[PDB]
Amino acid sequence: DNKTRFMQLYEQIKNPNNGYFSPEGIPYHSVETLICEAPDYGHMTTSEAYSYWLWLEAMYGRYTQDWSKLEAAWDNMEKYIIPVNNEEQPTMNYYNPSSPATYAAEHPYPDLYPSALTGQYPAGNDPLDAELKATYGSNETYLMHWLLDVDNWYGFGNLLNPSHTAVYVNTYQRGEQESVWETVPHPSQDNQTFGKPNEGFMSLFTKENQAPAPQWRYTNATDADARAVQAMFWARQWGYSNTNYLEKAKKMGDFLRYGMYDKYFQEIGSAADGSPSRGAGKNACHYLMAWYTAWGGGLYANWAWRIGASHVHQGYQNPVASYALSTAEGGLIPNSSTARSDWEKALKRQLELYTWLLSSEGAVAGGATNSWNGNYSAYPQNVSTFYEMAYTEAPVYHDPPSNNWFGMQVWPLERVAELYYIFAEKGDKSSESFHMAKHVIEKWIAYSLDYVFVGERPVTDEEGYYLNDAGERVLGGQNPQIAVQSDPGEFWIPANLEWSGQPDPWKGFDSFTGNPGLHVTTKNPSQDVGVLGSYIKTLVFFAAGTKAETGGFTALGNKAKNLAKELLDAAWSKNDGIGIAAEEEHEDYIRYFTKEIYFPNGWSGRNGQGNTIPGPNTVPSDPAKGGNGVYISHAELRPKIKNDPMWPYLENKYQTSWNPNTGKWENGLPTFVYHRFWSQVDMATAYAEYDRLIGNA
Ligand SMILES: OC[C@H]1O[C@@H](O[C@H]2[C@H](O)[C@@H](O)[C@H](O[C@H]3[C@H](O)[C@@H](O)[C@H](O[C@H]4[C@H](O)[C@@H](O)[C@H](O)O[C@@H]4CO)O[C@@H]3CO)O[C@@H]2CO)[C@H](O)[C@@H](O)[C@@H]1O
Ligand SMILES: OC[C@H]1O[C@@H](O[C@H]2[C@H](O)[C@@H](O)[C@H](O)O[C@@H]2CO)[C@H](O)[C@@H](O)[C@@H]1O
Ligand SMILES: [Ca+2]
Repeated sequence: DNKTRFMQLYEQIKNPNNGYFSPEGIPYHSVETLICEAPDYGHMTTSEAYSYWLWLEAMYGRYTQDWSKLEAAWDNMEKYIIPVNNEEQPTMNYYNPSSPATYAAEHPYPDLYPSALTGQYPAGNDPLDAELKATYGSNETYLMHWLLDVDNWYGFGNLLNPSHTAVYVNTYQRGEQESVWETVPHPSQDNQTFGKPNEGFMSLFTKENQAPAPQWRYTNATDADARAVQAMFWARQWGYSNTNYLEKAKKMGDFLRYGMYDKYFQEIGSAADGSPSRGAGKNACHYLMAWYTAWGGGLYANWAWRIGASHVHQGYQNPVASYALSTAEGGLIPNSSTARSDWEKALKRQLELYTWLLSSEGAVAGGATNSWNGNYSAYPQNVSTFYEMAYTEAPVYHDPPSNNWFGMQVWPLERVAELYYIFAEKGDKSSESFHMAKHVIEKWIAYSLDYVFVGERPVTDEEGYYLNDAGERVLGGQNPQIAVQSDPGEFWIPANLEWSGQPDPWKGFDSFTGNPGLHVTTKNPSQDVGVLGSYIKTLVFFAAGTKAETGGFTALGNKAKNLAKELLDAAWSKNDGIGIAAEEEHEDYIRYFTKEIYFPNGWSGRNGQGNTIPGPNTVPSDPAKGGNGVYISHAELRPKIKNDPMWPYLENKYQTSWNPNTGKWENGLPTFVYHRFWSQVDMATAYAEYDRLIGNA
């Protein structure tokens, strides 16, 4: 019974004995501590985790009409991860929207940081600051910072909220090649008690004529605040009506418009020729969710700044949130003058983006940028464009390429499927937006069905390629034949994509005739339960949408709902009492041992435990990467990780299995079972939404 399964999994997630939450009531990234993949420690947490917590409590409210849990989750989010009687953005009022920030270039290796604050390109004007002040009386940013150190494992302490154990921390600072393995974690509120004397951590990342001042700064993740809005959209659809909290979700959707702006508010398209123009009015708005917005200031401090982001990843867009923020049906139109219009344009533009990126096979390709190379380089000749933004197959990050993970298929396509259903349910079956959502989800669903297996396991070679009955690699194509073997009670879902080509230039939906030069190979079957739970919701919302549109399930809708039912049954067999549990192998945990964390020469500082970094065990940086410094490895930067209960296993596996000459694990791979918060919520909400939308059909 899928309602009972939802409630059982809910109970497991909320059970204090299972370890998903800290003593402060904050959800961790994962129950387990030794994990490194986006946060670099399992008891960090993310705005992502909070947004999933809201989604979980909204579904609990639907069944029980007990909305006190959703409100407690919102309160806890606001207390610990939205930095709004403690002033956590203490100089935001000094922000100058006519000069929002000082330009610095991004660089292709972390080696090349700190980046000079040259001001080479004057920032354009910020058209939101005045409206937001008019609406709220303050420009204090109501968005989640993306990263907390929940247990104060890094030891920085919480500068601006003394009673909290959880600390605002950040990591990524140094461009497209700085993987999770390559950062230097640092406090968001840096008064220079840690880092380099009289400088803090700032001088790893930016250079000025003079030592940096103490400063605070935050960065959101736009997909997380949008998911929070998506959860509140659903809560209201399911009966929630407390205006005190709905107004907070509106305010978050209002400030989330900062993720619609070019990084330095340069006019969209203006640097196609390598020479940007400072934006004016709303002409630096691209009406998409770019990777972040960030804001910061001094800690006699009298200055503050904001940046949008120029790089857009399709997997961050949330059309349900955009619908929620632009329509009376959605109920969360923000109070600022132009917020409704902005989100209305954004919803349409997001659907155009997905159509533009729809590959020949059916997966959606990466995204687009207004700042080629992160320094407003001229666009390569013949690069495909979308509203004068240049196609990028790997938005923002190249290590690993950010659209190679299949999780960035199910996460956005789940929302496109939701919107398809939402449009059809109210009787919109003919708008251009409906037609784009419908086309994208139909094609994607049909794509995905070739690569997801239940009760059987696909045949693959050692590099992860699916094989056909002749033992040939399945390299995309429309009608792949994949050899299978029996695997009762198991499921297999891709983890990886390999891209080639580009979409045709976008000239509007009326001109769209496919992307026959854009191809993808799907590979690396996995048992990722989080990707699975997102996929099952995608199947269920798509199926429900075909019924709301046509009056019954289509042939493809039937396939989708039937596969969802079987996947939910197979996954339930893997519940271990803490969560849906599957082994996973980690090739990449060799990077717990690699000397690849860059520090500039001459830079020495104090970490949060008082330990000197980088310390003595350095090697020089790669000259080919243009730096002038050194590398250390993970546990040299983070010596506490050697005390983890799983560290001996991992270290012994490295010393007995890793072959440096071949670059391969030859006596077993590092193998883990993780209970990630977001993954367990994706699963739980899949049981619930199958119950709601398919029921006994
Ligand atoms: O020049 C003005 C101003 O710049 C400040 O430096 C900025 C950088 O310009 C900016 O690129 C950098 O952005 C980081 C961000 O801080 C990280 O939080 C973010 O991490 C992402 C992560 O990549 C995702 O995997 C995860 O999902 O979400 C987080 C949140 O989005 O990565 C981006 C880069 O990709 O942030 C700096 C601010 O901290 C200077 O510090 C300042 O002095 C200048 O005045
Ligand atoms: O950065 C995207 C997303 O990654 C999640 O970790 C993924 C990882 O990127 C993928 O390589 C591995 O195979 O699967 C894990 C678990 O799904 C991470 O948990 C998210 O926080 C993060 O947003
Ligand atoms: Ca790298």
